[PDB]
Amino acid sequence: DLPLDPLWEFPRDRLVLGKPLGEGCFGQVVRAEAFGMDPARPDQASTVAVKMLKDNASDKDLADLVSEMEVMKLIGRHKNIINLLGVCTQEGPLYVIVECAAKGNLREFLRARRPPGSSEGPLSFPVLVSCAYQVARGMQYLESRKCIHRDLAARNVLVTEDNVMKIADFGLPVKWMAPEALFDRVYTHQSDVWSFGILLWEIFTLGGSPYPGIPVEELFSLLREGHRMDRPPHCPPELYGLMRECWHAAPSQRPTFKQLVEALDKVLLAVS
Ligand SMILES: *CCC(=O)Nc1cc(Cl)cc(Cl)c1Nc1ncc(OCc2c(Cl)c(OC)cc(OC)c2Cl)cn1
Repeated sequence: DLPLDPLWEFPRDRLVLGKPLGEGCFGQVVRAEAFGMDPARPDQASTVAVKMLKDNASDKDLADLVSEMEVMKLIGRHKNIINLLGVCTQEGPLYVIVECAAKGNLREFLRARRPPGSSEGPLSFPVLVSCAYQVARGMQYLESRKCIHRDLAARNVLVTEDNVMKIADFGLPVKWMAPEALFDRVYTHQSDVWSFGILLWEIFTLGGSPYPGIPVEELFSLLREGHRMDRPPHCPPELYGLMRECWHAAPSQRPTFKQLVEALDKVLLAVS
């Protein structure tokens, strides 16, 4: 019983559903071919991802998917987020259609590009910093549209055929959480900044697991006592320094997403 949004409705007969990408409890995501997602060249095919409900699903589940769709509409478009492309709402099940990033999530993209042993891999320093910069730009955008992510991590960043970073799942993990989130259930833009520092560490370990070894119970005590992760091998001091600023206990002493963009920009500018 959903209204027809002229800005977003896409013809159900021009979406060819394909292979499942993932299945939750009461919903799923499938790869699809869409024809005419570019209104200009309307016969062109493109590959998209489609979120939908499973048959085993309640009115609540439907309310949640509608909420995610509407929130994505309101936030609007950016190069560094997974964008809404279209919806199918009429005469059949709810489909929410989004960009499909060819190279999967950033953790897997990094781990698969780990070079053997001590050897050089295809990911240069400037490419790594560029990954971080792009994430920061996406987060600065979401922040300007009043979106707090709450689960920023390399697994929730996707990578396109052209190696563009796109933040996923912004319109719906203790090692990624700020203290105030851990202990006080408080999530702000500044708690997302803490997570971004953890993400930075992931990037510069080529997809390593945070607080390596350290059992998930010693973490809170480590943090309370002023401990943080050590500088990863080959990570320059400047980038470690940024990680450490994001992990200040006091939210107000962490950098803003605007300052992280500017810092990472200075680094990329200095690299010839
Ligand atoms: C694009 C081709 C493809 O198969 N890509 C692929 C393959 C694997 Cl094995 C893993 C991944 Cl992560 C991908 N890429 C991919 N891109 C986009 C996806 O969209 C899911 C999705 C997101 Cl991220 C979203 O965040 C804003 C919202 C919605 O719906 C509202 C969805 Cl469906 C999934 N996988």
